[PDB]
Amino acid sequence: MTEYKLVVVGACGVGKSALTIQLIQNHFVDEYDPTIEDSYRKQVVIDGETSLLDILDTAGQEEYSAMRDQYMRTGEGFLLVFAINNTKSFEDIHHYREQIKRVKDSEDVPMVLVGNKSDLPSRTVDTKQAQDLARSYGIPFIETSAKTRQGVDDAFYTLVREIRKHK
Ligand SMILES: *CCC(=O)N1CCN(c2nc(OC[C@@H]3CCCN3C)nc3c2CCN(c2cccc4ccccc24)C3)CC1
Ligand SMILES: Nc1nc2c(ncn2[C@@H]2O[C@H](COP(=O)(O)OP(=O)(O)O)[C@@H](O)[C@H]2O)c(=O)[nH]1
Ligand SMILES: [Mg+2]
Repeated sequence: MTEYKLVVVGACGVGKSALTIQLIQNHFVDEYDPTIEDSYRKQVVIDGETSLLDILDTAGQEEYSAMRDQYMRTGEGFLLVFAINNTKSFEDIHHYREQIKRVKDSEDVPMVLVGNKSDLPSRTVDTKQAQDLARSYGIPFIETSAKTRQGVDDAFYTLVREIRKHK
């Protein structure tokens, strides 16, 4: 059975853990421990294909040991996550995409831009700002809520479709 190694990246507080746990365990977590970095497995079906998803929810501390490089490099696709009510988190996306390109030593790595917390009023990042960042990377943009499940399957599934295209 085909396995997909997906890595969820982005600033603290954007909902990497809440999206990963909504997908895998179908509930919404308040203030998940930001020190906990885990891998989560899920049998799913995308375009009629029963696949195994191996999903790394990144956490802890920013650090660049060989060992961290090697654990991130196992990633076949990346969710670049920001929160639509957090402009600083959107302005950090470029950093995560640069570190992805470095450890994969490639200008073409399957990625999806995810604008999370779309159930919230008082958005500070507009749809157009995030569609233009994603068009600048040649990658898709999907709007999610870890809380209502809006777009959650579609963000993960769209990343899988990106990895298939790369093959
Ligand atoms: C709140 C806890 C949490 O979820 N995380 C801690 C911060 N983590 C993290 N943060 C950054 O950068 C923070 C900002 C952005 C610009 C400079 N800095 C002030 N960068 C990374 C991480 C996780 C580890 N990262 C990393 C290490 C090695 C290789 C790669 C390759 C590809 C992507 C990331 C890599 C970078 C994580 C979340
Ligand atoms: N309303 C709402 N809150 C969210 C969403 N995603 C995450 N949160 C909350 O935002 C906070 C940070 O999310 P968390 O999953 O810890 O993000 P992480 O640090 O990137 O893993 C927690 O209190 C979450 O419950 C969302 O889509 N909508
Ligand atoms: Mg977390």
